Amino acid sequence: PSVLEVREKGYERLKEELAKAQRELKLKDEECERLSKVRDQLGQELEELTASLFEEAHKMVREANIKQATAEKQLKEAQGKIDVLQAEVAALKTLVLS
Amino acid sequence: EKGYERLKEELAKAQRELKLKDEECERLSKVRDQLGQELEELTASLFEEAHKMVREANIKQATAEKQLKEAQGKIDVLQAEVAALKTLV
Amino acid sequence: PSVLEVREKGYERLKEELAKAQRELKLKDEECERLSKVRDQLGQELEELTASLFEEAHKMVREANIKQATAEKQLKEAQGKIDVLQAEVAALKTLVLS
Amino acid sequence: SVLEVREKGYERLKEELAKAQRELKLKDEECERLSKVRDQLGQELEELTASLFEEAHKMVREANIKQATAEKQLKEAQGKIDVLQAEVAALKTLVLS
Repeated sequence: PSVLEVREKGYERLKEELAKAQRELKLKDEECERLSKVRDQLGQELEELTASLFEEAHKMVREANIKQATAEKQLKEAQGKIDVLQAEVAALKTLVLS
Repeated sequence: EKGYERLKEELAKAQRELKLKDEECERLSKVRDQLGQELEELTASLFEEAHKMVREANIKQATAEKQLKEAQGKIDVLQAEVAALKTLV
Repeated sequence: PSVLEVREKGYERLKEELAKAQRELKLKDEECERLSKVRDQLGQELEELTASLFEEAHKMVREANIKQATAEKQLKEAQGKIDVLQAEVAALKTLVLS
Repeated sequence: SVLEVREKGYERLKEELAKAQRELKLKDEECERLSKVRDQLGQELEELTASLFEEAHKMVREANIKQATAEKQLKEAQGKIDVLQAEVAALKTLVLS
């Protein structure tokens, strides 16, 4: 009797709730897709920035090595000049002290 | 250097948000599945009820038709007796 | 080569493995979407078939009720005719008795 | 045989739907597995990246230190050259006096 009417009402009601859940799930899925694409773009940008930072570090190391090598070569020349000047200094001091 | 840490934190935040909404989507999917199963069981019950209604309606129809046939046979007998009695008169 | 060209090899190796996992995951996701659409189409078709079966059931019930009602009305007519014929049988029996 | 016909078609389509459901569930589990693998690889790449940054900073600092040392020793050598040249000028001024 009335239980059958509650059964048909429950059938159409449950069908409508199922459709509503489908709509909500589809909408939130699309939102998840948007956020996933945003996440991928941010990841790629961070990837490029990371590579750029690594290259920049290597470049700075190379430049420091170049300046170091220049300073060391100029140091060798300066040491030879120091040896010459010290020999001439010893000669002059020995000449004065007589 | 500032851009690296900022962008990194933004990426981590986007990861957290995406994970949250994904888990919510999974919850809604499970709810949807439960509703579908409930509709399946209710549908089966409704089919059993429908078969019951068809069988009962067919039974009642057969009963009414049978009683009509019996009444028609009785009419035939009574008409034969009426014809015989009128032939007697 | 140094740290740059060694950690570049390892870094790019792990990076490529991650890219491979991402591509495979995307492919399987797309297949899940296709199969999900197939499932939805089959479900909707099952809904239509179910509705058709219910409508057919109600139609058969209605037709059976119609035939039953016709048989009952004709039964009432038959009962009245039986009453008339029985009255005529008793009356003619009384006439022949006299 | 009405019920057998409608039951046959209904159960046929229902069984096809069940098959689609099983396939979808299997592929979903596969997607979850692949997602976990992807996450593990991503975390490993994060840790490796941090290590690479620490090592890179180490290399930059050490290279700058070595450059500063060589330049400082060069400055000391230049100062010593200036001192020795002043001593040569003074001594030659004494000899020429």
